[PDB]
Amino acid sequence: PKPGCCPNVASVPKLLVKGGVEVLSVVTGEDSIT
Amino acid sequence: PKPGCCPNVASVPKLLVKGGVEVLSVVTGEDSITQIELYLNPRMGVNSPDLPTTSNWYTYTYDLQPKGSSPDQPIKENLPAYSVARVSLPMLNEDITCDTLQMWEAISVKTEVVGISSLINVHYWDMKRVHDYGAGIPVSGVNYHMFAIGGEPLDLQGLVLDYQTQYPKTTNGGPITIETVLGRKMTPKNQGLDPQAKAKLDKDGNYPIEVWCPDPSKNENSRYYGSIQTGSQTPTVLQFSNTLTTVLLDENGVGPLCKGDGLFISCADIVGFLFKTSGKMALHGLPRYFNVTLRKRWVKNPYPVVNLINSLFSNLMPKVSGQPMEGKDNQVEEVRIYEGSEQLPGDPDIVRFLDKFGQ
Amino acid sequence: KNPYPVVNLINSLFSNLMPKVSGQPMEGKDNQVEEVRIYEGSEQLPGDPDIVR
Amino acid sequence: KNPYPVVNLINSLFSNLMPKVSGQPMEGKDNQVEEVRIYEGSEQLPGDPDIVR
Repeated sequence: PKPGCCPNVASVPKLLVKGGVEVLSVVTGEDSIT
Repeated sequence: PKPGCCPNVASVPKLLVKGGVEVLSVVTGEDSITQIELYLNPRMGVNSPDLPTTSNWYTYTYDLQPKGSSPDQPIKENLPAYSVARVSLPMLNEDITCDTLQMWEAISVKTEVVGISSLINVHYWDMKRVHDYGAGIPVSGVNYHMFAIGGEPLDLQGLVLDYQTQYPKTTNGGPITIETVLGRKMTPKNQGLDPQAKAKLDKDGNYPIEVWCPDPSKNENSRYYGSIQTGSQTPTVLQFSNTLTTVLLDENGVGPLCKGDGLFISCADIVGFLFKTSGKMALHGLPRYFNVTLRKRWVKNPYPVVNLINSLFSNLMPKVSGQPMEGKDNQVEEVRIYEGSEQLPGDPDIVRFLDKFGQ
Repeated sequence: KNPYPVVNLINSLFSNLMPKVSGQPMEGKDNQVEEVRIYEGSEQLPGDPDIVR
Repeated sequence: KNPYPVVNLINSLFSNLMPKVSGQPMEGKDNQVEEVRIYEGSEQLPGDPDIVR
């Protein structure tokens, strides 16, 4: 977990579900992107 | 005087109101216990004791015999059926600051069959004897029991013993089967179970026993206890008592919440054949007692009340047919959900299942 | 960042560790799994457990 | 922000909470309600009670 001994990457919005139609039922946070 | 001289008497929760149906209009405190009890007559093809042409065989069936010529056509009152009730529950005070409200919750249903000592009625002018100059053989054979309490009506996986049967068409209130709940011809898939045949139960004597069992898949809000003991001349057994209490509480302490303040009681107690002396046979149900002990407890409402009422006004909420975007064989391919943020994955097309790498 | 864990990945290749079966279809179009729910955390008690979204 | 007040909206929907009755016409062209006043507060005594504001 040492920052000076391990490289860092950019910040990208996290995938949470990828699938069919029946995954719109997922309870998300206050600020999501669908 | 002081409690040291007067003898101490142990406390019991006192009885406030006792009486018929119109007790339930009373307003209680925050914490109270209602102990509503009820029975129901078993609908057995012969629904009511008032038709004079068919009233002698109430809570029986007719000559329930095999036809012998393919296919069969059973009569509306030849095949047995369930029975369902609904006691009405009062309004009770809600809240709006915490979006919480009260609902009735059953905790321990008590039950007993009230017609059980009528089974030893051996003397009867049609019971088939065991031998010459004998007594008739008493009522036995096919035994079946299923009672169900719950806030929603209990639902069912419809599976018939053979798809070749032709139950009568329900122009009037008639026997609703898997033929008339979908409209197609009864395919031979329905001898095994089938997921697209899931009817609900909302009529008396119109959803037969011989076409389905209660579904164990969708009934999470209604518990049910069932049994079977079948065979031609097998002895039935039944124990009835006044000191059994079946606790209804789930793994997480919740109960069977009354959904729309309904307390659907659903039962069927078909037990035994009585042998007619000509050789005919007939199924005979017995009426079931209940004792539900509803208790008030708090809950948070599932739905927002604001967006819910907007669905009724057609100028405000439109609904079109269009092309199918839901269900089976629809035209929506991929749905993503992006929440939060993290480090960059290896590709934006991560496959999650383990096995599909060789395909 | 590495998308796939290397340890679960190598179990997928052998027929001993990841047994494949010509079984009844539980993944696909005609499959028979009816209601798969997943729980997480804790919250207040909802009104009816068959929440129609 | 919800523009429609829900308490002003939900009463208009039920037949029992808001009864609609097929009476005689009290609004429109043939209104039989003839004159309606309204009083708010109390000022000093006006010139004649036949005055109209």
